[PDB]
Amino acid sequence: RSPPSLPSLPIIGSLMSLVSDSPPHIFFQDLQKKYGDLYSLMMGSHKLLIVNNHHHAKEILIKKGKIFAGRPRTVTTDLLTRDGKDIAFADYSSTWKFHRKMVHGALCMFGEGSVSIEKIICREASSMCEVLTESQNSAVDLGPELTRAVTNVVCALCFNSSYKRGDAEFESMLQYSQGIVDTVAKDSLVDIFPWLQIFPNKDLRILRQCISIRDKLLQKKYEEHKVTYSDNVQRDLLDALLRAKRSSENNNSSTRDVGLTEDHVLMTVGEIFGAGVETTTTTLKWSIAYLVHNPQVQRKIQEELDSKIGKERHPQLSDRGNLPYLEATICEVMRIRPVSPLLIPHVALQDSSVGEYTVQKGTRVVINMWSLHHDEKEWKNPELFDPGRFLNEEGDGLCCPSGSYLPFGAGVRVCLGEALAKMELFLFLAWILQRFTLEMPTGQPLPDLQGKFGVVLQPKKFKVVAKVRA
Amino acid sequence: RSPPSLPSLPIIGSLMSLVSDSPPHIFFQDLQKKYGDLYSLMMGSHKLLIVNNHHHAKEILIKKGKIFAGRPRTVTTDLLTRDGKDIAFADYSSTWKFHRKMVHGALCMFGEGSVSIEKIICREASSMCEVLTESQNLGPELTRAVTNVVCALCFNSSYKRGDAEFESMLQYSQGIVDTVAKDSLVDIFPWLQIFPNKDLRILRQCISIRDKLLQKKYEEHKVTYSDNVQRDLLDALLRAKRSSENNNSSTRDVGLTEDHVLMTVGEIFGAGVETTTTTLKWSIAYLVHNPQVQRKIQEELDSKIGKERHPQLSDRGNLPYLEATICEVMRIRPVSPLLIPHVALQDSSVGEYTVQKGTRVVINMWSLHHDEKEWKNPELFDPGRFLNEEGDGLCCPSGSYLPFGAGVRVCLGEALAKMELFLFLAWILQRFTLEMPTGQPLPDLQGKFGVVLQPKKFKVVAKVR
Ligand code: HEM
Ligand code: HEM
Ligand SMILES: C[C@]12CC[C@H](O)CC1=CC[C@@H]1[C@@H]2CC[C@]2(C)C(c3cccnc3)=CC[C@@H]12
Ligand SMILES: C[C@]12CC[C@H](O)CC1=CC[C@@H]1[C@@H]2CC[C@]2(C)C(c3cccnc3)=CC[C@@H]12
Ligand SMILES: [Cl-]
Repeated sequence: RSPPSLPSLPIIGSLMSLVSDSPPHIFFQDLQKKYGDLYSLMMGSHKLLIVNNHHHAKEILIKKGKIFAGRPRTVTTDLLTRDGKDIAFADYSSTWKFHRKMVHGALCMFGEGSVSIEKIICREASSMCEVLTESQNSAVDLGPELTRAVTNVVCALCFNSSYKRGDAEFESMLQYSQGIVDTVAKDSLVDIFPWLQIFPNKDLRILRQCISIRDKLLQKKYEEHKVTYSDNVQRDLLDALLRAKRSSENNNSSTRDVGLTEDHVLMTVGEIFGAGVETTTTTLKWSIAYLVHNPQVQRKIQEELDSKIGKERHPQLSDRGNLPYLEATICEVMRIRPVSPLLIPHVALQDSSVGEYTVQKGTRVVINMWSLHHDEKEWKNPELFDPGRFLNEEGDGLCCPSGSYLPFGAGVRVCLGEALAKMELFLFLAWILQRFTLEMPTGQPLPDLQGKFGVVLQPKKFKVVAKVRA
Repeated sequence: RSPPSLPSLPIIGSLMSLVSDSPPHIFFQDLQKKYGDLYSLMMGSHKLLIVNNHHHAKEILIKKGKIFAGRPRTVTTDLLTRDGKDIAFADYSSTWKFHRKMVHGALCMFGEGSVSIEKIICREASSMCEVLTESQNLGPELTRAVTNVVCALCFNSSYKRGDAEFESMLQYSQGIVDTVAKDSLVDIFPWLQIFPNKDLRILRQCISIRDKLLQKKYEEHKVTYSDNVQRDLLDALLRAKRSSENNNSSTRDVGLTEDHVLMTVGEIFGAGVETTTTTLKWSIAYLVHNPQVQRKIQEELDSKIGKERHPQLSDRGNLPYLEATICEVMRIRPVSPLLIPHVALQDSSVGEYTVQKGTRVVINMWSLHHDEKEWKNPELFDPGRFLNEEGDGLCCPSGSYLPFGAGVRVCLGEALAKMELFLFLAWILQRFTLEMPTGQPLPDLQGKFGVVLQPKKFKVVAKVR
């Protein structure tokens, strides 16, 4: 009782069956017309299970979470993460669980005396909004001005620093990062046939180059932090990891079987950094896009902000319960352009089963989040940006419209930075829309909504201007 | 400009206008009939503003949260909290912000390496379900299960079944709950603490028991402390206290006195016991009154967890019916029907009416959660209020729903309460059905008003399934 499979050849597998012009997620969606909502294929030696139904997905992620909690190893992700010593791409282990806890706790604990990431997010939203007022005349494209704000929130979190406006070594970070996003967990020949390392591989060479840069900047932050370290303060996530590593070397019963080598410390912090930039910036950019496209959504948000916050005061995180239309718009942005249309593979750790079907140990289960959030059977008009999907009868609050909505995934490997991302999206969006309304420059056209595919689904460059008032 | 007001005399105020056999929350809800959804009174010298409308409540707690973030000083709470060095009754200050964050962090970080508050909740759930598999022959068993969660979180210990220290703490706690933040007369008129007042004698006594037990735990922790471990919330506060003494320049405004550390840990302990136990006891009551709800939870458990493994926290999104049931329990019997006063730190306004600096704004959580304008058949227990159309997931039925409060003074242990309620109810109902001894009637739902509306004891006996 195995699920339908694509045709397989012996070494190759099903690769001859999966050449298309569509991006991998819509391709795997359209394949449901032939193979149903749940089906397998073979990428070289490795068996893939593609999951398009949310009942199956919640069975993978929740019911049988630890079971499908394995991560696959891959040459690109092995390099990115020093052979899986991060959190995503790290195999289900007490090491993975511990590092998740440390990131969680460092976020709860950031800012020593009353100060928190709320302060940092508000500082950076403020600094940005004051550059947008000061350049309403001279257009100035937000996006990079927004990317710096987001990067600074997570930069504060991880290394207790920030990038100056117009900083040289920031744009170098953006550049190497985009290089990594280009070349990592896109299924390429070396990721399918690892022995192709014996030949020259172009994208492996540029990936390795971007990693070298990152590794330089990480080691620089690492050794600085070590010299200036004190037990009286936990400045940032890196201090909390250094404290933990110290305890590991003092032999406490706690952290004895938990990986806290130098590698682990660096990859964890590096990971949170890269995540915090590429995920939140991407999501905000989609927000910006769908707001330019749907100015009646801009206005209804602004009218809400006028009612519950506006004038005399800027939006605070205590306002979180009280701005349901803004909340719903963010839900809808996450739903319509999922940040990862194909989730990282959930590898089967033992033999198990998914809804009537058998699932062989070691199989790579790929949840098709696109198909979950765009299924016409659970979402009406799936290409329509309607924040009302997530509102209650009156607009007093939110309703889950569908069981299929898994914006931060679920279960055991649920997004580590969910709470953070919610703070950033809420605060940045509310701060901007409080004072500004977003428009397209002169009589230019509305942005293209088809996404540059990868590990993250990112939009094509907008160039969008902010004109007061709101 | 000023809101309606009950008649007040000098000195006593509106007392004696407000004599009643009604519980205070209900009494104030019915006064709406004459004064409307928002009205003031005078309790002795101090001005109360009763808020019954969710729009007004949200303006108090959210839109103007920092303005109305003051707490009143009261001779009972003062004794309970060493003159406001805890969190709940601490005045709005950087100290308050800092102790909240500390508690959040210690909760996030609990018990490094192979230990999480999930595993502790699950452990105590297992202990309780082993004892309930002495089937056909509860209450105090669930109380101790709950106590062990917050006991590990705060002190890294536990009460075994039978400990004298455990019953010892339950009785001093009850004495404290029967006396604090009730309008004693000595609270209304603080000067008559120069007389024999027997409610202060019950307090002080219950408090010296408590402080003996805190200082033992504190001195034991001090003598076993290490900088490499962090065992619990108390270690966290000791670490902060040390760094503060070493002139960490950020934790300077904040107070990390011996008193601050003791009042914070003691509060989290008290809170974790009384609030979670009360809410779980109400759950049990309503489940006994509604066994078809029990059955619908049980069939959800079977078809989304199964029978070979026990409930895990990772099932958070996957049991809508049970979570909607918990919402309705929190709705129909608020843990604090009347809430601690939100004192105005400066002159302000609440929906057109003016509000005087110093006035003590009391949110009537009962009237928010039983307003016929916003809830249909408010005394009807129905978890389907919180379900969506297809029952696939949750859905907000009213903006009047504020079970953990909102804004700046929002509940500190909300995350902890949700873990506790979710796991214990799931663990229990996966293996049992709650019936009563067949020669009994369905339990009293009226309950005892104090700082935490607690139901009256009822001797339940859960059958296996
Ligand atoms: C802004 C919107 C975001 C969305 C919609 C989102 C969504 C998700 C999703 C769907 C997953 C996959 C879970 C799985 O494979 O089962 C995930 C994983 C992850 N997210 Fe996010 N995320 C976001 C932001 C962030 C941020 C800001 C961080 C910052 C650190 C972060 C850290 C992670 C990590 C570490 C994982 C891997 C967890 C693990 O393997 O245990 N995410 N996220
Ligand atoms: C089980 C159900 C619980 C409910 C329904 C509940 C509800 C509430 C409410 C309504 C408030 C007042 C919020 C406000 O004034 O805006 C509050 C405050 C508080 N709760 Fe809870 N609570 C629960 C459990 C807990 C637990 C387990 C703790 C454990 C530490 C806790 C600790 C607190 C504290 C410290 C405050 C005071 C916050 C402050 O003054 O800043 N609660 N809770
Ligand atoms: C490659 C990149 C982004 C480019 C950075 O230079 C390196 C990096 C580190 C961790 C990656 C991240 C992209 C998003 C990833 C893949 C992911 C993620 C994806 C979606 C939501 N939340 C988290 C967790 C790890 C994250
Ligand atoms: C008096 C008592 C309960 C009796 C204990 O012996 C001492 C104690 C400590 C703090 C109090 C708590 C009852 C509930 C209180 C009043 C409160 C609370 C109330 C409702 C929801 N969440 C928290 C936080 C402080 C809590
Ligand atoms: Cl949200």
